[PDB]
Amino acid sequence: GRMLGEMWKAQLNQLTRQEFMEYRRDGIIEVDRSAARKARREGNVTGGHPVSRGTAKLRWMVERGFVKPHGKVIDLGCGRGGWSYYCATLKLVQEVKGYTKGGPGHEEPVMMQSYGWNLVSLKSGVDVFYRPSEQSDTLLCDIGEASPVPEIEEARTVKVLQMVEEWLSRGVEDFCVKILCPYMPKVLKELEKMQLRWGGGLIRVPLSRNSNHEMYWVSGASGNITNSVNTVSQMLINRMNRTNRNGPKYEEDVHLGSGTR
Ligand SMILES: Nc1ncnc2c1ncn2[C@@H]1O[C@H](C[C@@H](N)CC[C@H](N)C(=O)O)[C@@H](O)[C@H]1O
Repeated sequence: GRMLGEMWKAQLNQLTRQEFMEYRRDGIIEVDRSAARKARREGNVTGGHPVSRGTAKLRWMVERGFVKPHGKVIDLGCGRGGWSYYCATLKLVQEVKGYTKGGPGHEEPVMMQSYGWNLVSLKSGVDVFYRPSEQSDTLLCDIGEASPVPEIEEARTVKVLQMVEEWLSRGVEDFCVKILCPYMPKVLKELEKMQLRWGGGLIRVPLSRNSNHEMYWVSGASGNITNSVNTVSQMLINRMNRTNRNGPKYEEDVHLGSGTR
């Protein structure tokens, strides 16, 4: 017996390229990044433009109380820094440490002057899978690289969970962890065990593209994991089979301001 998500992935992989591109943003929420893309090219670091689409995804979860960043924030796989710079704007946050691998094929941290930027320290050249754990109040992780092979996505997601387990054991109050492939058996088995110990629940952020099944394990949710994943799989399959496409629903990107804290 297979999860519905396995059927979604199989159907996704059978789409033609043009079908895939018509499907991937159909009916999703998307922030208009035109001004932000221009800002990064012009070296505009004070205009409040997020360095990535990640900022809007985390803002969506924070504003709904799914995670409450505060104290010392650690951002595993910080990339350009979208999540890290966002957290630094938040009143209860006091320090942000971001780590990311960088190098060929991987995003480097971007130095910004969004509000609270002086609270942020981003370090490239760090493979978090071999970094000793550190104490934190808020633990964030947005790692996981897509593959057409569900077993590869499954293994990559399990490795993330096994790393997060070590960091959560230092004593973490709030967390938000990307689950790249929530429908495969090894991920479900691992996640149910970690939810039993650490709590939380899985949520789907509507800014995620239909072309991926990513969900976020967040301390501020509580649902049954199997049911949560199936709900997303049915929604994504329903969208795949409704062939009068409309593209995304457009909204405004986050404004991160400027200035030190
Ligand atoms: N083993 C690793 N160690 C550190 N960083 C990694 C590793 N594997 C992947 N990454 C990085 O993790 C990042 C994941 C991104 N989705 C993070 C985006 C970030 N949340 C933002 O808002 O911009 C990518 O930039 C990867 O290069």
